[PDB]
Amino acid sequence: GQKVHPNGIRLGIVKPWNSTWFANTKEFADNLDSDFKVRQYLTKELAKASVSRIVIERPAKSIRVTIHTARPGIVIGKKGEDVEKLRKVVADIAGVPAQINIAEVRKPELDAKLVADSITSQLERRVMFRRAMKRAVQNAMRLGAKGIKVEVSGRLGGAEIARTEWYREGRVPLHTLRADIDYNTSEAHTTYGVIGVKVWIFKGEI
RNA sequence: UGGGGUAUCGCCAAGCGGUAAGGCACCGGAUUCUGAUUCCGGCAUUCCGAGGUUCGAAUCCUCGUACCCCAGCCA
RNA sequence: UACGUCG
RNA sequence: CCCGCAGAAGAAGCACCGGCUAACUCCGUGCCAGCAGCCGCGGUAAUACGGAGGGUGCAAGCGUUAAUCGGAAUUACUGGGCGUAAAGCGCACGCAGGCGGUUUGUUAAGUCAGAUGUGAAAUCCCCGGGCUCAACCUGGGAACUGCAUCUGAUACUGGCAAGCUUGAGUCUCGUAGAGGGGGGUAGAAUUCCAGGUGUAGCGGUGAAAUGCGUAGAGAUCUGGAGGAAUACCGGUGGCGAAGGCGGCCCCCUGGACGAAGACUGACGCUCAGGUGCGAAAGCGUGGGGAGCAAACAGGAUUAGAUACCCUGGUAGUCCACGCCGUAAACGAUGUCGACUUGGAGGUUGUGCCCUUGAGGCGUGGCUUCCGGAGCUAACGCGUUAAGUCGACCGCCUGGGGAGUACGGCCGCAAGGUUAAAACUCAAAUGAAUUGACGGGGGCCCGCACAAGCGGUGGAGCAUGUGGUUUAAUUCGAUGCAACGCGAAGAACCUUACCUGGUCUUGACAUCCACGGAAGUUUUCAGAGAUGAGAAUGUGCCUUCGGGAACCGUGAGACAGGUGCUGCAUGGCUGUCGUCAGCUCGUGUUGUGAAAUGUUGGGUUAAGUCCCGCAACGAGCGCAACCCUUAUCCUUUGUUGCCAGCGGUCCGGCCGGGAACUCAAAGGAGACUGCCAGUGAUAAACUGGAGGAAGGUGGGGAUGACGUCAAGUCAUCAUGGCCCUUACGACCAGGGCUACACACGUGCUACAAUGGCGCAUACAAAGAGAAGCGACCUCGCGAGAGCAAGCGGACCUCAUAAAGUGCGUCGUAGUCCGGAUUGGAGUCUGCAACUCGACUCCAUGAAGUCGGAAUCGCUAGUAAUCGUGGAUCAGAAUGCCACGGUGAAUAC
Repeated sequence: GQKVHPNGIRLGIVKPWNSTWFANTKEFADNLDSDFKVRQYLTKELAKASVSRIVIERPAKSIRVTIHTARPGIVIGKKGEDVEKLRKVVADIAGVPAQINIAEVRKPELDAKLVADSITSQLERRVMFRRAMKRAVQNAMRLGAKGIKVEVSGRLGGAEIARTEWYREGRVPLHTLRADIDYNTSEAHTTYGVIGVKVWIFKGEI
């Protein structure tokens, strides 16, 4: 087990943080756990909506949750009853007056959360993994994407030993720190157990 | 049955009446991935059992035990 | 295990 | 056989389903039961076992077994092989056998053509015919591949007769040669013997010892004897059928090759049995015996050493005659002949040309190296074939058993030769590829070794582990990469363990139905929760049947599990290793596994970079981008700073100043950029200047493809299995702290480079509200009381300590060392007995520099000195950080 998380080593360099509140030591743990609850809830209740990121920020006793998603229409719905329902329950969880926004992730096959969730969904619909991976690399390289690597792992095809079998195309410069590597990871709970899907997407060199 | 010999650390084997020496083993450490080899340290038998002489017995004397050797013949 | 492919 | 009757009515199994081989899942079993033709399945999710569902193949059959042929070109006549897979006799001579150049004539035996007789019938085959069809029966033909006789043909083969020269042989003349046998001789050297000189070692080895030596060795000189071998020439040189043959000379003798010419005229090639020759060792008889040397003996080495090494040493090696009859007797390649591109040599002839020299042009014989086509599994062979053919011989038929046993023949014997079987395995083998490995080779690196400094192993204690104990001593981690590791902190809690007491839809969920707002202070029993009471209950809506929140009660569906499996998993981690590597696309090469690229010449920290190159490019990695540190500039200047000012309670203390330290943001800076030299004028290297810094400046982060079925199911998630009045839950007490022992990692020591007392100087980095907690008072002290200030460059923790200056101690188990133990306390916490931390008084072990062994470090490093933080109510000698002083050494 030996590679650094390629989001974490780029946190001040190119990648931003998904939480951008300041807090002293008295409420740092409380704000942090409140963020675990709103991302847990808001991740479970938008499983069909293809959600990429949820960014929390707290401007002066009020949360401001931004849902980067690929299907904004299914998040908002017929006149946005679903949004006001979500800020009602996020205001229930965080205990502050909640705002909520939706940012449309166009080009959803270049986002690693959406790619890993895609391949994970296909693996738990019992399709063969080489199609899922290989299709994901092809259609991601089709639109921009100066590199992509996907990597499934663990008891693939229902075996009794676990393999990995990664694929990559293009250039994925993972030790370069100015590389805009969009990396994310999902787990596929199949009837044989968990299958881990990692995906790195190299977008640009700065 | 008689004569001679032996009995001393777990094993083989030195001990001169005032102290128990050697090797193998065993115990601890080290070398080594681990074991053997190796290296460094240790321990250890109040001496077959009983009685006696002596200031003092593994040592000397007597008896018993256990095991060896030699003889047990001429008719 | 284990390699059998589409609008 | 035909017609009528009644009604789908009387009528489907067997094998197989992992691959071969058509046809798949579930359940049971868990290296068992069992299956199987071969490969092989079965040790918990088995398409292979047993059952079921489903399917597949055949069908009044279907499977198994036995037997034959096929596949099997694995006995090869069609139709195989033999350098290395099994297989070329050790080499020749040669009989019987097989084969035989060229021309003409005759024959016509083989060969061919036709005819005749026969080749029984049935059967097979073809065209028809009859049973409703088919099987079956049957008509006619074809066929029976043969044999015999007669008639012809005469190209090939054979017979016969005659020839001919291109095959084979004879003669003439020379050439080279370690060809053979017999005889003689010569020179160096070794050993021995006799003698001279001379004196303390010689010999031997990795080191030694045995051995020889003051009875005079070894060294050295002279004389002698004897035996064997023949330096230099000496050469992938020569000769020989092969084995083999090495001074020089003589005698007897075999073959080869060349030049011109003559002669014979197919006299040739191969060869089973047969015969001969046949290294070395060995055997017999008789000699010889210097060296060397099986056996043997001694010395060593070693765990042992019947060995390698040393010192001796007999058979043997040498000669004569006889035997044996074999070798990796090997070009692992039978003999003879023919044809098929080349190059460089060697050796031995011969012809021609100015031989104008150690030349030029040819033509033979033998031989070496490399290569073309071709062949070959590949490796390689390649006009001396393993190419393209012909003749004859020998041999092979999976590995082992076994070239063995029995029998025969041979042999003095040792043994040789010929040559099986039972049984057993599903491989054995060849060549080549990728890797790994090597006590193989070349180049290169790292505190790897070396050069040093300080440790560990010895002592006491701390902490972890193994073991032992226990009611339990919870579980996990175990070479490196487990062992102050998970645990950044076990009194209760944590806690998972043990002993008891208890609960069962539950401590934690969601959904019901009923009742009641919840909540708040009380008392009794017991270890807590269960029970008994008093107030408060309406927090807002409901054609009232209820809903918001919370608590009891009842059934459940469930909840719960730190239970098992890290060898079913994810995620996260260690490690080789921050080692420089790991690959891919397209192209090409190879039958192919694969190769190339990626290797080679340099260079680099680096598959770094240049150059070359059947490669051209690309990716992950290296480098850079990131953080920090080292210098300067700009901005802002509080709480931070004080150079110049003013006075000053002399303290940045105040007014004030924004220069400086500093703070933090933004820039500059270092890139082999410049110079000289060396280098493929290339990469680069070495040196120099400037500069705070010089060549990835220092440090960190960053850890490629993969390896260890490495670690974790106990952080979490998770497949399957398992418990679900219990393996779940609550509680109190205990344990995780036990202690004959052993190991790991640390701390403190053994002191004078120090101990103690007094004074005194210089830090950095941090933390802080249920917190850090000044000042002041009390206490010897740990601390206590009152209590400012500070959520913080402002206040507090908080005095840095080693250092320095004085005094003392004086080499003592001591004024070292502090363990251990008694007493007295402080704090935290419901609670310090098991089982805290600290203080005071007293006690004052072991220990005087640590055996074998072992570890860390290359410069602000090691060493040494303190300070802070996380976890935490309290508990660090650990961990993570911070600064002070500050080395040695690298050939």
